[PDB]
Amino acid sequence: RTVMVNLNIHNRNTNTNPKRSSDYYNRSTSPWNLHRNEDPERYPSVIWEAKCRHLGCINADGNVDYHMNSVPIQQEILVLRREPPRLEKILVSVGCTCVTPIVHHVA
Ligand SMILES: CN1C(=O)[C@@H](NC(=O)[C@@H](NC(=O)c2cc(Cl)c(Cl)[nH]2)C2CCCCC2)COc2ccccc21
Ligand SMILES: [Cl-]
Repeated sequence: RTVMVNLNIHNRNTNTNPKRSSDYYNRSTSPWNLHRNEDPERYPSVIWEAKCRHLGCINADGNVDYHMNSVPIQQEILVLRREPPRLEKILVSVGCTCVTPIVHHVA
């Protein structure tokens, strides 16, 4: 039911320095690696998702504390998918945080 938009530089990645962000977040007690989620039937075709590096959280000494748990923060965002092969909502991991597990550790 919706119409026209211009796909250009104002709606695609122009960040050429991802290491600036990763070096900064690598100082987190719950740091993360990145999954390159590519789907050619989707706009952005590439979505970078956080994958927690550790099961526990990194302490002041540089060691892992297994009393805590590094966990993916989830968010729901909109993506365009090709119609015919349309606006779709998807759940994505946006980063990691350090939590005190109430029941189990998310692995
Ligand atoms: C690591 N990384 C990113 O995250 C990039 N972001 C995106 O390409 C796209 N957003 C994500 O993927 C994203 C959003 C959420 Cl919410 C999660 Cl989760 N993921 C973004 C591009 C611009 C249009 C809208 C989508 C930007 O910097 C980079 C540069 C080079 C290589 C990797 C990265
Ligand atoms: Cl890429």
